[PDB]
Amino acid sequence: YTRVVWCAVGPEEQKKCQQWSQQSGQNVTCATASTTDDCIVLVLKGEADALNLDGGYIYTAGKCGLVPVLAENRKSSKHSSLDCVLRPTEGYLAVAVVKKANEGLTWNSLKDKKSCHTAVDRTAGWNIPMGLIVNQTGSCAFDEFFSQSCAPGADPKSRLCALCAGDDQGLDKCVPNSKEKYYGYTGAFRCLAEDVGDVAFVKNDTVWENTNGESTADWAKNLKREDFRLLCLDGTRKPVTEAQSCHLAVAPNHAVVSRSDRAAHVEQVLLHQQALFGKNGKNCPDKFCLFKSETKNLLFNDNTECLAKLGGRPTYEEYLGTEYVTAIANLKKCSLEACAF
Ligand SMILES: *[C@@H]1O[C@H](CO)[C@@H](O[C@@H]2O[C@H](CO)[C@@H](O[C@H]3O[C@H](CO)[C@@H](O[C@@H]4O[C@H](CO)[C@@H](O)[C@H](O)[C@@H]4O)[C@H](O)[C@@H]3O)[C@H](O)[C@H]2NC(C)=O)[C@H](O)[C@H]1NC(C)=O
Ligand SMILES: *[C@@H]1O[C@H](CO)[C@@H](O[C@@H]2O[C@H](CO)[C@@H](O[C@@H]3O[C@H](CO)[C@@H](O)[C@H](O)[C@@H]3O)[C@H](O)[C@H]2NC(C)=O)[C@H](O)[C@H]1NC(C)=O
Ligand SMILES: OC[C@H]1O[C@@H](OC[C@H]2O[C@H](OC[C@@]3(O)O[C@H](CO)[C@@H](O)[C@@H]3O)[C@H](O)[C@@H](O)[C@@H]2O)[C@H](O)[C@@H](O)[C@H]1O
Ligand SMILES: *[C@@H]1O[C@H](CO)[C@@H](O)[C@H](O)[C@H]1NC(C)=O
Ligand SMILES: [Fe+3]
Ligand SMILES: [Zn+2]
Ligand SMILES: [Zn+2]
Repeated sequence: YTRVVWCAVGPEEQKKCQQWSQQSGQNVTCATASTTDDCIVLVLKGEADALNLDGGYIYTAGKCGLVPVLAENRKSSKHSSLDCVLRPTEGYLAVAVVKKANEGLTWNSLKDKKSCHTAVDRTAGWNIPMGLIVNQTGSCAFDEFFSQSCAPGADPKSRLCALCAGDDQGLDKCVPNSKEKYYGYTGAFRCLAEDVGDVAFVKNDTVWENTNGESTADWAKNLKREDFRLLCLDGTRKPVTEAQSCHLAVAPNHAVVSRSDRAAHVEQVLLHQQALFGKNGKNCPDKFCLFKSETKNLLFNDNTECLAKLGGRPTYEEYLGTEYVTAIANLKKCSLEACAF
Protein backbone atom coordinates (compact mmCIF):
# COMPACT_ATOMS: atom_id res chain seq x y z
CA TYR A 1 0.00 0.00 0.00
CA THR A 2 1.67 3.26 1.02
CA ARG A 3 4.55 0.87 1.83
CA VAL A 4 7.28 0.83 -0.81
CA VAL A 5 10.11 -1.70 -1.10
CA TRP A 6 13.22 -0.06 -2.53
CA CYS A 7 15.84 -2.22 -4.23
CA ALA A 8 19.41 -1.56 -3.15
CA VAL A 9 22.39 -2.57 -5.30
CA GLY A 10 25.25 -3.79 -3.14
CA PRO A 11 25.91 -3.62 0.65
CA GLU A 12 26.66 0.12 0.76
CA GLU A 13 23.31 1.02 -0.80
CA GLN A 14 21.69 -1.49 1.56
CA LYS A 15 23.17 0.40 4.49
CA LYS A 16 21.89 3.79 3.30
CA CYS A 17 18.51 2.24 2.48
CA GLN A 18 18.23 0.84 6.01
CA GLN A 19 18.72 4.31 7.50
CA TRP A 20 16.10 5.71 5.14
CA SER A 21 13.86 2.84 6.21
CA GLN A 22 14.46 3.52 9.90
CA GLN A 23 13.71 7.23 9.55
CA SER A 24 10.64 6.66 7.36
CA GLY A 25 8.77 4.73 10.05
CA GLN A 26 8.91 1.89 7.62
CA ASN A 27 6.95 3.60 4.88
CA VAL A 28 9.93 2.61 2.77
CA THR A 29 11.52 -0.79 3.17
CA CYS A 30 14.56 -2.53 1.55
CA ALA A 31 15.49 -5.44 -0.70
CA THR A 32 19.06 -5.96 -1.87
CA ALA A 33 20.63 -7.47 -4.97
CA SER A 34 24.20 -7.78 -6.24
CA THR A 35 23.45 -6.17 -9.59
CA THR A 36 21.07 -3.66 -11.08
CA ASP A 37 19.79 -6.41 -13.38
CA ASP A 38 18.95 -8.60 -10.40
CA CYS A 39 17.12 -5.60 -8.99
CA ILE A 40 15.18 -5.27 -12.27
CA VAL A 41 14.17 -8.90 -11.77
CA LEU A 42 13.04 -8.42 -8.19
CA VAL A 43 10.74 -5.62 -9.37
CA LEU A 44 9.20 -7.77 -12.13
CA LYS A 45 8.53 -10.54 -9.63
CA GLY A 46 6.91 -8.00 -7.34
CA GLU A 47 9.38 -8.50 -4.49
CA ALA A 48 10.61 -4.89 -4.72
CA ASP A 49 8.81 -1.80 -6.05
CA ALA A 50 11.37 0.69 -7.31
CA LEU A 51 14.92 1.88 -7.79
CA ASN A 52 16.67 4.80 -9.46
CA LEU A 53 18.29 3.86 -12.80
CA ASP A 54 20.75 5.21 -15.36
CA GLY A 55 19.25 5.49 -18.86
CA GLY A 56 20.93 2.36 -20.18
CA TYR A 57 19.12 0.22 -17.63
CA ILE A 58 15.90 2.19 -18.15
CA TYR A 59 16.10 0.74 -21.64
CA THR A 60 16.53 -2.83 -20.38
CA ALA A 61 13.76 -2.33 -17.82
CA GLY A 62 11.44 -0.74 -20.39
CA LYS A 63 11.53 -3.75 -22.70
CA CYS A 64 10.40 -5.76 -19.71
CA GLY A 65 7.48 -3.46 -19.01
CA LEU A 66 8.84 -1.16 -16.30
CA VAL A 67 8.05 2.58 -16.53
CA PRO A 68 9.60 6.01 -15.63
CA VAL A 69 7.99 7.55 -12.55
CA LEU A 70 10.07 10.54 -11.41
CA ALA A 71 13.45 11.79 -12.65
CA GLU A 72 16.54 13.21 -10.95
CA ASN A 73 16.67 16.97 -11.31
CA ARG A 74 19.80 18.98 -10.57
CA LYS A 75 20.18 22.77 -10.35
CA SER A 76 19.85 24.72 -13.63
CA SER A 77 19.93 28.39 -14.64
CA LYS A 78 17.13 28.85 -17.20
CA HIS A 79 13.49 28.14 -16.18
CA SER A 80 13.97 29.90 -12.80
CA SER A 81 10.40 30.55 -11.54
CA LEU A 82 9.27 26.89 -11.71
CA ASP A 83 9.59 24.71 -8.60
CA CYS A 84 12.09 21.85 -8.83
CA VAL A 85 9.49 19.07 -8.85
CA LEU A 86 7.74 20.78 -11.81
CA ARG A 87 10.82 21.95 -13.74
CA PRO A 88 11.85 20.07 -16.97
CA THR A 89 14.85 17.83 -17.02
CA GLU A 90 18.01 19.00 -18.87
CA GLY A 91 20.07 15.82 -19.21
CA TYR A 92 23.75 15.51 -18.47
CA LEU A 93 26.77 15.71 -20.73
CA ALA A 94 28.64 12.50 -21.47
CA VAL A 95 32.36 13.28 -21.71
CA ALA A 96 35.71 11.56 -22.26
CA VAL A 97 38.34 12.75 -19.78
CA VAL A 98 42.15 12.48 -19.96
CA LYS A 99 45.14 13.84 -18.04
CA LYS A 100 46.65 17.04 -19.43
CA ALA A 101 50.14 15.57 -18.90
CA ASN A 102 49.16 12.81 -21.31
CA GLU A 103 49.88 14.92 -24.41
CA GLY A 104 48.85 13.95 -27.89
CA LEU A 105 46.12 11.65 -26.63
CA THR A 106 43.01 12.58 -28.60
CA TRP A 107 39.79 10.93 -29.70
CA ASN A 108 41.64 9.73 -32.79
CA SER A 109 44.33 7.83 -30.88
CA LEU A 110 42.30 5.95 -28.27
CA LYS A 111 42.95 2.55 -29.90
CA ASP A 112 45.10 0.30 -27.64
CA LYS A 113 44.90 2.73 -24.74
CA LYS A 114 43.55 1.96 -21.27
CA SER A 115 39.97 2.88 -20.42
CA CYS A 116 37.76 3.43 -17.39
CA HIS A 117 33.99 2.91 -17.74
CA THR A 118 31.26 3.38 -15.12
CA ALA A 119 29.80 -0.07 -15.91
CA VAL A 120 28.73 -2.10 -18.93
CA ASP A 121 25.32 -0.97 -20.22
CA ARG A 122 25.38 2.51 -18.69
CA THR A 123 24.93 5.69 -20.75
CA ALA A 124 28.07 7.81 -20.33
CA GLY A 125 30.36 4.96 -19.35
CA TRP A 126 29.41 2.52 -22.07
CA ASN A 127 26.53 2.98 -24.52
CA ILE A 128 27.58 6.35 -25.90
CA PRO A 129 31.36 5.89 -26.23
CA MET A 130 31.22 2.26 -27.39
CA GLY A 131 28.37 3.01 -29.78
CA LEU A 132 30.50 5.77 -31.28
CA ILE A 133 33.55 3.51 -31.45
CA VAL A 134 31.66 0.63 -33.13
CA ASN A 135 30.07 3.19 -35.51
CA GLN A 136 33.52 4.61 -36.48
CA THR A 137 35.30 1.26 -36.56
CA GLY A 138 32.66 -0.61 -38.53
CA SER A 139 33.36 -3.57 -36.26
CA CYS A 140 31.50 -5.15 -33.32
CA ALA A 141 34.75 -6.06 -31.52
CA PHE A 142 34.63 -3.29 -28.93
CA ASP A 143 36.29 -5.80 -26.60
CA GLU A 144 39.53 -5.53 -28.59
CA PHE A 145 39.63 -1.75 -29.06
CA PHE A 146 41.24 -0.79 -25.74
CA SER A 147 44.21 -2.87 -24.55
CA GLN A 148 42.88 -3.03 -21.00
CA SER A 149 39.95 -1.50 -19.14
CA CYS A 150 37.80 -1.61 -16.09
CA ALA A 151 34.23 -2.00 -17.25
CA PRO A 152 32.23 -3.41 -14.30
CA GLY A 153 29.90 -6.15 -15.48
CA ALA A 154 32.15 -7.66 -18.16
CA ASP A 155 33.85 -11.08 -17.85
CA PRO A 156 36.35 -10.88 -14.93
CA LYS A 157 38.82 -12.90 -17.04
CA SER A 158 38.65 -10.55 -20.06
CA ARG A 159 40.77 -7.48 -20.78
CA LEU A 160 37.63 -5.42 -20.13
CA CYS A 161 38.10 -6.17 -16.41
CA ALA A 162 41.91 -6.24 -16.13
CA LEU A 163 42.07 -2.74 -14.63
CA CYS A 164 39.33 -3.25 -12.05
CA ALA A 165 40.51 -3.75 -8.43
CA GLY A 166 37.63 -5.26 -6.43
CA ASP A 167 37.08 -4.36 -2.78
CA ASP A 168 39.66 -3.62 -0.08
CA GLN A 169 40.28 -7.38 0.09
CA GLY A 170 40.60 -7.88 -3.64
CA LEU A 171 37.26 -9.69 -3.77
CA ASP A 172 34.40 -8.91 -6.19
CA LYS A 173 36.67 -7.71 -8.96
CA CYS A 174 34.62 -6.10 -11.74
CA VAL A 175 31.22 -6.49 -10.09
CA PRO A 176 28.81 -3.75 -11.13
CA ASN A 177 28.12 -2.33 -7.67
CA SER A 178 30.04 0.04 -5.37
CA LYS A 179 32.04 -2.81 -3.83
CA GLU A 180 34.18 -2.50 -6.95
CA LYS A 181 36.62 0.34 -6.31
CA TYR A 182 36.40 1.79 -9.82
CA TYR A 183 32.61 1.35 -10.25
CA GLY A 184 30.29 4.15 -11.37
CA TYR A 185 31.02 7.81 -12.07
CA THR A 186 33.28 8.33 -9.09
CA GLY A 187 35.06 4.99 -9.57
CA ALA A 188 35.78 5.50 -13.27
CA PHE A 189 37.11 8.97 -12.57
CA ARG A 190 39.27 7.63 -9.73
CA CYS A 191 40.60 5.05 -12.18
CA LEU A 192 41.87 7.91 -14.36
CA ALA A 193 42.98 10.07 -11.43
CA GLU A 194 45.27 7.27 -10.20
CA ASP A 195 46.64 6.74 -13.72
CA VAL A 196 45.29 3.22 -13.93
CA GLY A 197 43.50 4.22 -17.13
CA ASP A 198 44.27 6.73 -19.89
CA VAL A 199 40.68 7.82 -20.37
CA ALA A 200 37.49 7.86 -18.33
CA PHE A 201 34.00 7.95 -19.77
CA VAL A 202 31.94 9.85 -17.22
CA LYS A 203 29.63 12.87 -17.14
CA ASN A 204 30.72 16.57 -16.96
CA ASP A 205 29.61 16.92 -13.34
CA THR A 206 31.87 14.15 -12.05
CA VAL A 207 34.99 16.15 -12.96
CA TRP A 208 33.81 19.22 -11.02
CA GLU A 209 32.59 17.32 -7.96
CA ASN A 210 35.89 15.57 -7.42
CA THR A 211 38.45 18.34 -8.04
CA ASN A 212 39.61 21.64 -6.51
CA GLY A 213 38.60 20.75 -2.95
CA GLU A 214 35.02 19.70 -3.68
CA SER A 215 35.62 16.10 -2.54
CA THR A 216 38.15 15.80 0.33
CA ALA A 217 38.21 12.05 -0.23
CA ASP A 218 41.90 11.15 -0.02
CA TRP A 219 42.40 10.18 -3.70
CA ALA A 220 40.70 13.41 -4.79
CA LYS A 221 42.00 15.78 -2.06
CA ASN A 222 44.63 17.26 -4.35
CA LEU A 223 43.05 16.90 -7.78
CA LYS A 224 42.96 20.12 -9.84
CA ARG A 225 40.69 20.95 -12.80
CA GLU A 226 43.51 22.25 -14.99
CA ASP A 227 45.23 18.86 -14.83
CA PHE A 228 42.38 17.37 -16.87
CA ARG A 229 41.17 17.67 -20.48
CA LEU A 230 38.03 16.63 -22.34
CA LEU A 231 38.36 14.78 -25.64
CA CYS A 232 36.15 16.24 -28.37
CA LEU A 233 34.90 14.27 -31.36
CA ASP A 234 36.74 16.62 -33.75
CA GLY A 235 40.14 15.31 -32.60
CA THR A 236 40.64 18.32 -30.35
CA ARG A 237 41.33 18.71 -26.58
CA LYS A 238 39.58 21.27 -24.37
CA PRO A 239 39.52 22.46 -20.74
CA VAL A 240 36.75 20.99 -18.59
CA THR A 241 35.14 24.45 -18.57
CA GLU A 242 34.21 23.83 -22.21
CA ALA A 243 31.89 20.82 -21.77
CA GLN A 244 29.09 22.62 -23.67
CA SER A 245 31.16 22.42 -26.87
CA CYS A 246 33.11 19.21 -26.20
CA HIS A 247 30.84 16.32 -25.16
CA LEU A 248 30.04 12.99 -26.79
CA ALA A 249 26.28 13.47 -26.29
CA VAL A 250 23.71 14.64 -23.77
CA ALA A 251 22.15 11.90 -21.68
CA PRO A 252 18.64 11.63 -20.27
CA ASN A 253 18.69 11.94 -16.48
CA HIS A 254 18.55 8.97 -14.16
CA ALA A 255 15.03 8.10 -13.16
CA VAL A 256 13.03 6.03 -10.73
CA VAL A 257 11.25 3.09 -12.43
CA SER A 258 8.62 0.63 -11.29
CA ARG A 259 6.08 -1.82 -12.66
CA SER A 260 3.30 0.25 -14.23
CA ASP A 261 0.64 -1.29 -11.97
CA ARG A 262 2.60 0.20 -9.04
CA ALA A 263 3.69 3.58 -10.50
CA ALA A 264 0.96 5.79 -9.06
CA HIS A 265 1.63 4.58 -5.56
CA VAL A 266 5.43 4.72 -5.74
CA GLU A 267 5.04 8.26 -7.04
CA GLN A 268 2.96 9.51 -4.11
CA VAL A 269 5.16 7.89 -1.44
CA LEU A 270 8.36 9.30 -2.95
CA LEU A 271 7.03 12.85 -3.29
CA HIS A 272 6.28 12.75 0.43
CA GLN A 273 9.63 11.16 1.26
CA GLN A 274 11.46 13.99 -0.46
CA ALA A 275 9.41 16.62 1.36
CA LEU A 276 10.85 15.05 4.51
CA PHE A 277 14.41 14.08 3.53
CA GLY A 278 15.00 16.10 0.37
CA LYS A 279 17.08 19.25 -0.24
CA ASN A 280 15.02 21.60 1.95
CA GLY A 281 13.39 18.73 3.79
CA LYS A 282 11.76 18.82 7.21
CA ASN A 283 14.42 16.41 8.49
CA CYS A 284 17.51 17.06 6.36
CA PRO A 285 20.24 17.65 7.48
CA ASP A 286 18.88 17.02 11.01
CA LYS A 287 17.95 13.33 10.85
CA PHE A 288 18.56 12.05 7.28
CA CYS A 289 19.20 13.37 3.78
CA LEU A 290 18.12 11.23 0.83
CA PHE A 291 20.53 12.85 -1.59
CA LYS A 292 23.71 12.67 0.48
CA SER A 293 26.33 9.90 0.91
CA GLU A 294 29.63 11.77 0.52
CA THR A 295 30.48 11.54 -3.20
CA LYS A 296 29.44 7.88 -3.56
CA ASN A 297 26.10 8.51 -5.27
CA LEU A 298 24.26 5.82 -3.28
CA LEU A 299 20.64 5.21 -4.38
CA PHE A 300 20.59 8.67 -6.01
CA ASN A 301 23.28 10.99 -7.38
CA ASP A 302 24.60 13.35 -4.69
CA ASN A 303 23.95 16.39 -6.88
CA THR A 304 20.21 15.69 -7.05
CA GLU A 305 18.20 18.73 -6.12
CA CYS A 306 14.91 16.83 -6.24
CA LEU A 307 12.95 14.11 -8.02
CA ALA A 308 10.79 15.71 -10.73
CA LYS A 309 7.43 14.80 -12.21
CA LEU A 310 7.66 13.79 -15.85
CA GLY A 311 5.85 15.91 -18.40
CA GLY A 312 3.42 14.24 -20.77
CA ARG A 313 3.29 10.86 -19.01
CA PRO A 314 6.12 9.45 -21.15
CA THR A 315 6.74 5.83 -22.03
CA TYR A 316 10.31 4.68 -21.59
CA GLU A 317 11.02 5.26 -25.31
CA GLU A 318 9.77 8.84 -25.14
CA TYR A 319 11.57 9.47 -21.94
CA LEU A 320 14.87 8.25 -23.35
CA GLY A 321 14.25 9.89 -26.74
CA THR A 322 14.48 8.43 -30.25
CA GLU A 323 18.03 9.71 -30.68
CA TYR A 324 19.32 7.77 -27.67
CA VAL A 325 17.05 4.76 -28.29
CA THR A 326 18.40 3.98 -31.76
CA ALA A 327 21.97 4.42 -30.55
CA ILE A 328 21.43 1.54 -28.10
CA ALA A 329 19.54 -0.67 -30.55
CA ASN A 330 22.45 -0.40 -32.97
CA LEU A 331 25.11 -1.21 -30.34
CA LYS A 332 23.18 -4.15 -28.94
CA LYS A 333 23.10 -5.70 -32.41
CA CYS A 334 26.71 -6.50 -31.51
CA SER A 335 26.03 -8.04 -28.11
CA LEU A 336 14.28 -6.45 -30.99
CA GLU A 337 10.99 -7.77 -29.52
CA ALA A 338 12.86 -8.52 -26.24
CA CYS A 339 13.15 -8.40 -22.42
CA ALA A 340 16.41 -10.06 -21.39
CA PHE A 341 14.94 -12.17 -18.59
C1 LIG B 1 29.37 20.80 -15.58
O1 LIG B 1 29.02 20.39 -14.26
C2 LIG B 1 29.24 21.42 -13.26
C3 LIG B 1 28.94 20.80 -11.90
O2 LIG B 1 27.62 20.26 -11.90
C4 LIG B 1 28.35 22.63 -13.54
O3 LIG B 1 28.64 23.66 -12.56
C5 LIG B 1 27.70 23.87 -11.55
O4 LIG B 1 26.70 24.78 -12.04
C6 LIG B 1 25.67 25.06 -11.04
C7 LIG B 1 24.56 25.83 -11.76
O5 LIG B 1 24.67 25.72 -13.18
C8 LIG B 1 26.26 25.82 -9.84
O6 LIG B 1 25.27 26.00 -8.79
C9 LIG B 1 24.81 27.30 -8.55
O7 LIG B 1 24.19 27.42 -7.25
C10 LIG B 1 25.08 27.53 -6.09
C11 LIG B 1 24.24 28.22 -5.02
O8 LIG B 1 23.69 29.44 -5.52
C12 LIG B 1 26.34 28.43 -6.33
O9 LIG B 1 27.36 28.24 -5.29
C13 LIG B 1 27.57 27.00 -4.68
O10 LIG B 1 27.77 27.20 -3.28
C14 LIG B 1 27.75 25.97 -2.53
C15 LIG B 1 28.13 26.33 -1.10
O11 LIG B 1 27.18 25.85 -0.16
C16 LIG B 1 28.75 24.91 -3.09
O12 LIG B 1 28.32 23.63 -2.68
C17 LIG B 1 28.89 24.91 -4.63
O13 LIG B 1 30.13 24.31 -4.97
C18 LIG B 1 28.82 26.32 -5.23
O14 LIG B 1 29.97 27.06 -4.83
C19 LIG B 1 26.96 28.23 -7.71
O15 LIG B 1 27.91 29.25 -7.94
C20 LIG B 1 25.90 28.35 -8.79
O16 LIG B 1 25.32 29.65 -8.80
C21 LIG B 1 27.40 24.99 -9.25
O17 LIG B 1 28.08 25.76 -8.26
C22 LIG B 1 28.40 24.44 -10.29
N1 LIG B 1 29.12 23.39 -9.61
C23 LIG B 1 30.41 23.51 -9.31
C24 LIG B 1 31.08 22.36 -8.58
O18 LIG B 1 31.09 24.50 -9.63
C25 LIG B 1 28.63 23.13 -14.97
O19 LIG B 1 27.71 24.16 -15.30
C26 LIG B 1 28.50 21.98 -16.00
N2 LIG B 1 28.89 22.49 -17.31
C27 LIG B 1 28.04 22.42 -18.33
C28 LIG B 1 28.52 22.97 -19.66
O20 LIG B 1 26.92 21.93 -18.24
C1 LIG C 1 25.62 4.11 -35.13
O1 LIG C 1 25.16 4.11 -36.52
C2 LIG C 1 23.71 4.18 -36.66
C3 LIG C 1 23.37 3.90 -38.13
O2 LIG C 1 23.88 4.91 -39.02
C4 LIG C 1 23.18 5.54 -36.13
O3 LIG C 1 21.71 5.58 -36.23
C5 LIG C 1 21.08 6.58 -36.98
O4 LIG C 1 20.81 7.67 -36.10
C6 LIG C 1 20.18 8.81 -36.76
C7 LIG C 1 20.10 9.89 -35.73
O5 LIG C 1 19.45 9.40 -34.57
C8 LIG C 1 18.78 8.46 -37.30
O6 LIG C 1 18.25 9.58 -38.07
C9 LIG C 1 17.18 10.33 -37.57
O7 LIG C 1 16.03 10.12 -38.41
C10 LIG C 1 14.84 10.79 -37.91
C11 LIG C 1 13.71 10.45 -38.86
O8 LIG C 1 13.73 11.29 -40.01
C12 LIG C 1 15.05 12.31 -37.83
O9 LIG C 1 13.93 12.91 -37.21
C13 LIG C 1 16.31 12.66 -37.04
O10 LIG C 1 16.59 14.04 -37.21
C14 LIG C 1 17.52 11.83 -37.54
O11 LIG C 1 17.86 12.26 -38.85
C15 LIG C 1 18.89 7.20 -38.20
O12 LIG C 1 17.59 6.74 -38.50
C16 LIG C 1 19.73 6.05 -37.57
N1 LIG C 1 20.00 5.06 -38.59
C17 LIG C 1 19.71 3.77 -38.40
C18 LIG C 1 20.03 2.82 -39.54
O13 LIG C 1 19.20 3.33 -37.37
C19 LIG C 1 23.63 5.63 -34.64
O14 LIG C 1 23.27 6.88 -34.10
C20 LIG C 1 25.16 5.44 -34.45
N2 LIG C 1 25.46 5.33 -33.03
C21 LIG C 1 25.74 6.42 -32.32
C22 LIG C 1 26.06 6.24 -30.86
O15 LIG C 1 25.72 7.54 -32.81
O1 LIG D 1 15.99 13.64 -18.09
C1 LIG D 1 16.79 14.51 -18.86
C2 LIG D 1 16.70 14.00 -20.29
O2 LIG D 1 15.34 13.81 -20.59
C3 LIG D 1 15.17 12.98 -21.72
O3 LIG D 1 13.78 12.79 -21.81
C4 LIG D 1 13.11 13.48 -20.77
C5 LIG D 1 12.89 15.00 -21.02
O4 LIG D 1 13.31 15.48 -22.31
C6 LIG D 1 12.40 15.84 -23.37
O5 LIG D 1 13.14 16.87 -24.05
C7 LIG D 1 13.84 18.02 -24.59
C8 LIG D 1 13.47 19.29 -23.78
O6 LIG D 1 12.04 19.40 -23.82
O7 LIG D 1 13.95 19.20 -22.43
C9 LIG D 1 14.44 20.52 -22.10
C10 LIG D 1 14.01 21.13 -20.80
O8 LIG D 1 13.55 19.97 -20.12
C11 LIG D 1 14.87 21.12 -23.19
O9 LIG D 1 16.04 21.53 -23.29
C12 LIG D 1 14.07 20.65 -24.18
O10 LIG D 1 13.35 21.41 -24.85
C13 LIG D 1 10.93 16.02 -22.93
O11 LIG D 1 10.20 16.89 -23.79
C14 LIG D 1 10.88 16.51 -21.48
O12 LIG D 1 9.55 16.86 -21.12
C15 LIG D 1 11.47 15.43 -20.57
O13 LIG D 1 11.53 15.86 -19.22
C16 LIG D 1 15.86 13.55 -22.99
O14 LIG D 1 16.02 12.53 -23.96
C17 LIG D 1 17.25 14.18 -22.71
O15 LIG D 1 17.62 15.15 -23.68
C18 LIG D 1 17.31 14.89 -21.36
O16 LIG D 1 16.61 16.11 -21.47
C1 LIG E 1 4.20 7.28 6.80
O1 LIG E 1 2.99 7.14 6.02
C2 LIG E 1 1.84 7.82 6.58
C3 LIG E 1 0.67 7.59 5.63
O2 LIG E 1 0.60 8.63 4.66
C4 LIG E 1 2.11 9.30 6.74
O3 LIG E 1 0.98 9.95 7.30
C5 LIG E 1 3.30 9.51 7.65
O4 LIG E 1 3.61 10.90 7.72
C6 LIG E 1 4.50 8.76 7.12
N1 LIG E 1 5.54 8.84 8.13
C7 LIG E 1 6.79 9.08 7.77
C8 LIG E 1 7.84 9.18 8.86
O5 LIG E 1 7.12 9.19 6.60
FE1 LIG F 1 24.34 7.83 -16.07
ZN1 LIG G 1 25.74 18.30 -28.25
ZN1 LIG H 1 3.44 9.79 -24.97
